[PDB]
Amino acid sequence: MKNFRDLGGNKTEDGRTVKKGLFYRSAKLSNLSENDIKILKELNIKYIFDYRSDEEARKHPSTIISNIKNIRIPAMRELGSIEDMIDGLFEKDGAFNMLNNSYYNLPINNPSYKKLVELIRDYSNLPILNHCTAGKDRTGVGSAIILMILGVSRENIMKDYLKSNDFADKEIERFIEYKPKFKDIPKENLKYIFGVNEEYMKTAFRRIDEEYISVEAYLYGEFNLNKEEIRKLRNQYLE
Repeated sequence: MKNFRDLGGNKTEDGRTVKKGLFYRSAKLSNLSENDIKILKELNIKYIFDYRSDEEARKHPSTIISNIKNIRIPAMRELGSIEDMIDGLFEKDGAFNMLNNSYYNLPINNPSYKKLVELIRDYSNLPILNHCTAGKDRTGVGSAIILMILGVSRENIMKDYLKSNDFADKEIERFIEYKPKFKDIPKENLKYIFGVNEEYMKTAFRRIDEEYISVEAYLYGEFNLNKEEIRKLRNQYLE
């Protein structure tokens, strides 16, 4: 179980803290050990929410856990090598620009995030775990939206988002073992592929700010979360 964390402990702008044990995020949950399963059961997780595409899920199906229900809704539309991403990385159509463009599309009219928000609107559905492949991009924006609902600042959303780079560092070392010819590529260049960067999340924020005058307007327009409903959720989920 990789890139795994509880969103609890994050501070909100009104001074409270997110309760522990309600909202988790991770990378994919294929080939879980019996002990990984014990962990998730001990956390009393009720739903695992999966952002991956049909083909991603077919190639890496999630391990079955008794008493935990899996919900998968692709957060991106579905119609090369990591090596292909590396050499064109910063070109006009390269991987940095393409990943940036994906973040531009993620926050608006997203059927996956709409279902995620519907789930977390009712305390009886919690705890939940949300994940994608690496737990950094689709999971990054989905977890950011949960934190927006809870009232966490953009600065602290960014801090949680960038925590994915610890896993990225491990994944970079694993990749260089697979392809030693890239052993001298700057590691922070490989981090644009295997990890995350402030510009990606800033692009998601930029899309929100172009469409809506405030985060509150965004949550109301996209998820029908009016102010009193946000107040109620914060009173339930913050301490």
